[PDB]
Amino acid sequence: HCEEHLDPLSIYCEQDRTLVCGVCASLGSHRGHRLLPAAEAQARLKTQLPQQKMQLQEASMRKEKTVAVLEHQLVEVEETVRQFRGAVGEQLGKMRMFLAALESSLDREAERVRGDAGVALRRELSSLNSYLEQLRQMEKVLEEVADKPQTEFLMKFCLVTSRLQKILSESPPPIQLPVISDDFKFQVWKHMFRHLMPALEELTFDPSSAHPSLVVSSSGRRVECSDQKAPPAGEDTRQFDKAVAVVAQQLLSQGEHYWEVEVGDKPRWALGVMAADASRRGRLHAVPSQGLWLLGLRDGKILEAHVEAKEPRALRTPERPPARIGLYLSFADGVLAFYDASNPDVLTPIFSFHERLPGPVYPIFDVCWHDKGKNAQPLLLV
Amino acid sequence: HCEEHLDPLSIYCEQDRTLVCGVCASLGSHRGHRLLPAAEAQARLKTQLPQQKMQLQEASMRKEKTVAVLEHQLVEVEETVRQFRGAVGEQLGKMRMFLAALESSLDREAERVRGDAGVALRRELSSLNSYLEQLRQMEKVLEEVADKPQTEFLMKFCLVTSRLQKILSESPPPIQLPVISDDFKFQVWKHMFRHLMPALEELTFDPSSAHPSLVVSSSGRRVECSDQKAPPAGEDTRQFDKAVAVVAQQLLSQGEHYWEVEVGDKPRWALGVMAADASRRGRLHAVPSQGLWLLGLRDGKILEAHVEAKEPRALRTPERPPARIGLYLSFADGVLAFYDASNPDVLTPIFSFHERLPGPVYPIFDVCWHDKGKNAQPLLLV
Ligand SMILES: [Zn+2]
Ligand SMILES: [Zn+2]
Repeated sequence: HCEEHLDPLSIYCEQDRTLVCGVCASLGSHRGHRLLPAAEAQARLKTQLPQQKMQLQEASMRKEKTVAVLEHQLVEVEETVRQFRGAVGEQLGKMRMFLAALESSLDREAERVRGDAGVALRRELSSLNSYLEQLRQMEKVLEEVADKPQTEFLMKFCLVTSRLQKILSESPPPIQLPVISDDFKFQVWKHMFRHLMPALEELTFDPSSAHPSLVVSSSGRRVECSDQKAPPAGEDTRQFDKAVAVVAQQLLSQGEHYWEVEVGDKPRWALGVMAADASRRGRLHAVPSQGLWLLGLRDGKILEAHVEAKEPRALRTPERPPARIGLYLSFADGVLAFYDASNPDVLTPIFSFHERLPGPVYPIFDVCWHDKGKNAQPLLLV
Repeated sequence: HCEEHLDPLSIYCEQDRTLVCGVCASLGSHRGHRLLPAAEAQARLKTQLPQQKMQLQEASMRKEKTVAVLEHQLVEVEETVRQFRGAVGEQLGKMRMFLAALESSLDREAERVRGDAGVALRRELSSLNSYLEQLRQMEKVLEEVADKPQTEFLMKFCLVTSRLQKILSESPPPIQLPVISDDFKFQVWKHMFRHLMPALEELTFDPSSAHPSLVVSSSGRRVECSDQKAPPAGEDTRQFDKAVAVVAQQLLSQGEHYWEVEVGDKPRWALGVMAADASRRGRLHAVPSQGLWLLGLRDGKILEAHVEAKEPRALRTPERPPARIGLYLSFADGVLAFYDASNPDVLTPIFSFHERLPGPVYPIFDVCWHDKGKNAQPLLLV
């Protein structure tokens, strides 16, 4: 084991990790190193077995945990991708099925209209064929009895004249046709925008946080005003004392929601959202610092937005005041957008919000003064 | 034939158009019925046989005309309904296929991102599996060979420790893709609106209708402005001699067309259309009496629409001046609509018209004065 001394190696050296023999351990690479009796070295390196064992166990457990974490990340990426697939598929199939259903319904309606028109015009065709047959019969009777004996002619003259006069009073005078248009692109685009809104969140009013000026009925969907006094309020933060406003029964914190409100003949009103952690009683201002976001319309032509400032902002309204407004709320983007829902098939934008939200929020509605007699117009909520 | 006068009928009675006898017309049923004899009256009132024949022929011809009208109405309504069915179905299947294409493109993008993340995480997983195999091998070798004879045990202890120290050189570092949103549908809607416009009619310019003050080149596809003296013009009705304007070679009168134009750095310019059945030469204004609709930009930030009035309507201008505008022309609805084409994938409406449908129209484009030195800004055309 030595190649130099014609004798093998028999002594190990730990601090140089090298095997040697007596001659090499006498002159050269080793004389007094961490040589071994095997006894001192065995005891000294075996006493520290649990240290290395514990380090190995630490490394093994840590790397197993790392493997599990990475596998969990892989699974979570798979879940995210699959959820993305499903959500995109549903949100595009909504429009796909809407367009397909509309096309199929219109095609079936056109087929039914074609059948009805064919039936009517075939009835008219049968009537006209009968009329032509009667005319030919009368002509042949005339040409056959015009040269009969005098007695038969004098017997039949009046009769034939009366028959002609009677049969000359059964005849239909015949523009009554179905219509088509070229604005299909714009109408389909706008109606698709309309039908892409989420479901109408069925909101009902909440009287526990309302002012006793307005009155609510119709299964919590209708609210109007009266002309009678309300007893005074007490001491409670959740009761509205300054503004004549109300919030809804529902409390939304995640997802997507949308609802249309028809105001009808009421000239002055306002809508918006209010944070649940905000003040309901006491002096209140149109400040989002109090968690209130508002948008109001008065006089039928004066629209105003109360953004966070000491000044409202007006907008142009058409000569005919629209009476139905749709609100869309998204908690993900935190966007509350307004659209003109007075047209049942087309919406026109009005206003929108883009902020961060405390969460959650109540949809708040505020009526203007009762006008003392004439503001009995109802307020609906779909 | 009388039961009272023992005589048959021999006298005609005009007020009753009936043959009677004399006695009843003397003391009875025809006291004053203005009697007639029967032979002369029979022949004289019989003279109108060809009259009845001609009336019967007239009625037959009128009802035959009615039959022809009904048949033509049936066939033409059927053809109109079938053509509308086919056109609407195909032009909505167009949107269906567009939605499918967008969904497939997004699916391919998601698949590519998932594949890249999976490749990275699988490389890391394979590395960690190899590391775990090494750890298990080391642990099992130690716990199985820890009880060998002392010579081999002390020979292998150091080796194993050094192997652990060598393999203790692997520090573990311990993917990014978008998720669904609520404006995802709206963005898809906007891209659908952008890409749903009809095909870009590949129209080229006609140099026979340009003023030689500014320069036109590239086979009638490029036109820009210089600051140079202009040679005098010639004689042509379709060629602008007073104003530095140009029209297109093609002349279209039915259907739907759309095109985007980039204006770049030029601050003042104007575009529009001119009716072909109107006056063509001389200085012309945006008057539908001459079938002219215009739209201009000045000061680089002041956009204006030239509707039919004695004033260029000063539309509201955005904070960012757009440098690419798309124009859509529909002859059916007679609509000239403007859109913001600065976004290469989404267009936003600006204005529209609903007016006279003269037919056909020349697309007219007018550049302002060369300003003699500073109006060297180019004019692009996409
Ligand atoms: Zn030796
Ligand atoms: Zn008689």
